[PDB]
Amino acid sequence: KHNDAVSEMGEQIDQLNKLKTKAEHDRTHVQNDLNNTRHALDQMCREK
Amino acid sequence: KHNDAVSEMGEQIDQLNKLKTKAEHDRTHVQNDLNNTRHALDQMCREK
Repeated sequence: KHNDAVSEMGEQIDQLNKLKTKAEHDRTHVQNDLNNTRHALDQMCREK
Repeated sequence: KHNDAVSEMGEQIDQLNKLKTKAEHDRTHVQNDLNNTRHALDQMCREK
């Protein structure tokens, strides 16, 4: 019953680790374009 | 010794979960700067 409890919590925490990194990627994905579009902004304002 | 293992990974269940609630809370907060910035480029792009 220990080795069940390690595993059923273990089958919980491993897919939860997928839910973090999936949410972690969507954080860095939206920040990267903000890192791009701000760099797109000040380059365009340099031209004006 | 079986029971404290539950508490330590349950703390890992918690701290990974509050990290997700932290990270998803950026995903709107970072997005507020995006609609701030993407509005600003479209103002300047017509102005150029």
